[PDB]
Amino acid sequence: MKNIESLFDYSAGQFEFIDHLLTMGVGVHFAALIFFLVVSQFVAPKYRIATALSCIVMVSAGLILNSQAVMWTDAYAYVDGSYQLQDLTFSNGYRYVNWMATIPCLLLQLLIVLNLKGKELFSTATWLILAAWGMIITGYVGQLYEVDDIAQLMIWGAVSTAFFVVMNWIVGTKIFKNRATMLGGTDSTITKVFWLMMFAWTLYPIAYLVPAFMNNADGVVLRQLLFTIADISSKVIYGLMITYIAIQQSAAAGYVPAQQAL
Ligand SMILES: CCCCCCCC/C=C\CCCCCCCC(=O)OC[C@H](O)CO
Ligand SMILES: *C/C=C(C)/C=C/C=C(C)/C=C/C1=C(C)CCCC1(C)C
Ligand SMILES: CCCCCCCC/C=C\CCCCCCCC(=O)O
Ligand SMILES: CCCCCCCC/C=C\CCCCCCCC(=O)O
Ligand SMILES: [Br-]
Ligand SMILES: [Br-]
Ligand SMILES: [Br-]
Ligand SMILES: [Br-]
Ligand SMILES: [Br-]
Ligand SMILES: [Br-]
Ligand SMILES: [Br-]
Repeated sequence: MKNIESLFDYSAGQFEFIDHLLTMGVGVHFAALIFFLVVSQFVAPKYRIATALSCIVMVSAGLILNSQAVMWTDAYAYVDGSYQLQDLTFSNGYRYVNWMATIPCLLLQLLIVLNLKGKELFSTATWLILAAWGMIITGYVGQLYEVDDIAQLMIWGAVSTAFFVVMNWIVGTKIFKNRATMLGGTDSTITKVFWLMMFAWTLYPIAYLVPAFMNNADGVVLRQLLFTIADISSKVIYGLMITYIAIQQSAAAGYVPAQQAL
C-alpha cells in the first residue's frame, strides 16, 4: 500500500512485460551462476573467493527476482479487461532488504582483486559496508513514503545520496591508489570496472525517483525496466569483469589452470 504499484490497474501488455522482465532476470542470473561456478576452478586460491561471491550474488538476486515474479502474479487478476489488485503481496521493499546482502558481496570481490589483504582489507570493507547499509536503510525508509509523502522520500533520498557519494569516494580512492599492484595489465581493466559501477549503480536512485516524476502505470513499468538494466549491469556484467581480472591475475601469478584456460 506504500508503493505506487498498488495505485494502478495494468493493461495486459504492461502486466506481462513486467512479469517477463522479472522472469528473464531470473534466467540470466541463474545462467550466470553456472558460468561462475564452472570457471572458479581456473582461478588461483588467492582470488577464488571473488568468483564464489559472484555465485552468491547470482542466487541471492535470482531468488528475490523469482519471489517478485510470483508475488506479482499472486497480487493481480485479469478482471474486466485489466489486471487489478487482489491481494497485498507485492512491494519493492524486498529488493532493498536484499541489497543489504548483495552490495557487501559486490564490494568485497572488488577489494579482493585489488590485492588488498589483512588489516586494510578488513578496515576498508567495514567502512564500505557501513556506508552501504546506511545508504540502503535510509533509502528503504524513504520509499515507504513514495505514495503519501514525496517530501520525505526526497529528504531520505538526500541522506542516502550522501552515503552513496562517500562510499564511491572510498572505492575510487582505493582503486586509483592500488591499481599499480595489479598484474597482467588489469590495472587498466579495473578503471573500467569503476566507471561501469558508477553508471550502473546510479540507475537505482533514478528508479527510486520515478514516483516523483512519472506517477502512473507506465512509470511502474519504467522503474522495473531500469531495475532490470541496473541489476544485469551491476551484478552480471560487473561479475564477468571481476572474474576476468581474477583469472588474468591468476595466470600472471603462475597458476597453471588459469594459464591454460586463457
Ligand atoms: C545529497 C546532495 C549531495 C550532493 C553531493 C555532490 C558531490 C558529488 C561529487 C563527487 C562524488 C564523489 C564520487 C566519487 C568519485 C571518485 C573520487 C575519487 O576516487 O578520488 C580520486 C582520488 O582522489 C585520487 O587518488
Ligand atoms: C544489485 C544491486 C545494487 C548494486 C544496488 C545498488 C543500490 C543503490 C546504489 C541505491 C542507491 C540509492 C540512492 C543513492 C538514493 C536513493 C535510495 C537508493 C537506495 C535507491
Ligand atoms: C558491521 C559490519 C562489518 C562487516 C565487516 C565485514 C568484514 C569482511 C572482511 C574481509 C573478508 C575477507 C574474507 C576472504 C579473504 C580473501 C583473501 C584471500 O583469500 O586471498
Ligand atoms: C539489523 C541489520 C542492520 C544493521 C545496521 C547497522 C549499520 C548502521 C548504518 C547506518 C544506520 C542509519 C540509521 C537510519 C535509521 C533511521 C530510520 C528510522 O529509524 O526510522
Ligand atoms: Br494490451
Ligand atoms: Br499497453
Ligand atoms: Br594463489
Ligand atoms: Br539484489
Ligand atoms: Br506463468
Ligand atoms: Br583492459
Ligand atoms: Br524504492
